[PDB]
Amino acid sequence: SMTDEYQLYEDIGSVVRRCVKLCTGHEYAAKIINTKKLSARDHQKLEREARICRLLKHSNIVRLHDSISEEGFHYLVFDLVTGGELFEDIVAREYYSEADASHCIQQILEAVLHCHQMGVVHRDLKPENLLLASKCKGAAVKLADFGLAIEVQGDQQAWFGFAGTPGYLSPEVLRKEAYGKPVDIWACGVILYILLVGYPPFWDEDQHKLYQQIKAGAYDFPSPEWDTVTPEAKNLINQMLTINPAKRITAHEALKHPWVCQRSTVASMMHRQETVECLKKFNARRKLK
Ligand SMILES: CNc1cc(Nc2cc(C3CC3)[nH]n2)nc(Nc2ccc(CC#N)cc2)n1
Repeated sequence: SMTDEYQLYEDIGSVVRRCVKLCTGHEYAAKIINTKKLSARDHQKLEREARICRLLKHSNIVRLHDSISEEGFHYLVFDLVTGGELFEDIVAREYYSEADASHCIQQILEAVLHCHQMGVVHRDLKPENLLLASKCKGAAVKLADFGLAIEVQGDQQAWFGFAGTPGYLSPEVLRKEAYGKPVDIWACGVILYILLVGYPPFWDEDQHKLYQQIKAGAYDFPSPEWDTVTPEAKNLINQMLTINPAKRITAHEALKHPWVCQRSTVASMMHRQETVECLKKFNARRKLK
């Protein structure tokens, strides 16, 4: 079926291959899941991801086109978005300000709010899952990869397990405590910090040491580079990177923050060349692991 209706080409970003639907000619992105030796637990996980990806239709989340079960393999076929990773586009721009970073985080927070309204916690918000719709200027930021996503019942929090990328892990996950939606907003804080200065709030070559920093919530806003960053941006990072998840800002409240919703008057329009140059180094460091 899928082997008669599509043609598969190169691996994108399970394997994820760019494909073309033969009858229409349009391009897609197929997540190819080998299901021959799958434990019962993992069949439920894959059913769940498919179900999550069908449920979530939003301007800023990559859309599922189809879900195709075959012998040995399952295919989740998504719309192809062709603008690449957000962070790789930012380093290529002539102008980059807080206003631009506010615009990105706004779109990301709209994606996260929608997941959270639908009962979905992504659990692996990181740069590689933030894609641009196209190479056109002002292309939407789109959230990808719900591989690690879970379904929650309302605001019911629980220990769902370790999942996610070290630098973006929340304190409550690292303390092996009950968590839920707030872990996504922590990750969004970490992304926002990198979006403003081009390096992470938490870093250590030793990861046990990194996890201690995160559990402590020990970041700061060093001079000189944070000296020019508006206090309203720093305020928002502080509300997202709050260690107590009950006190942490929600996606709904974060979108009502003035730096996000009154960007044209609150966020700095000043070019931040040093950010762009740190991002370049950041991007280089990550594509080496
Ligand atoms: C040009 N640069 C790109 C393009 C691209 N195209 C995509 C991917 C998708 C859905 C995620 C399957 N739609 N369009 N994906 C990526 N990265 C990427 C990120 C996550 C995944 C895994 C998932 N889900 C696969 C690829 N980098």
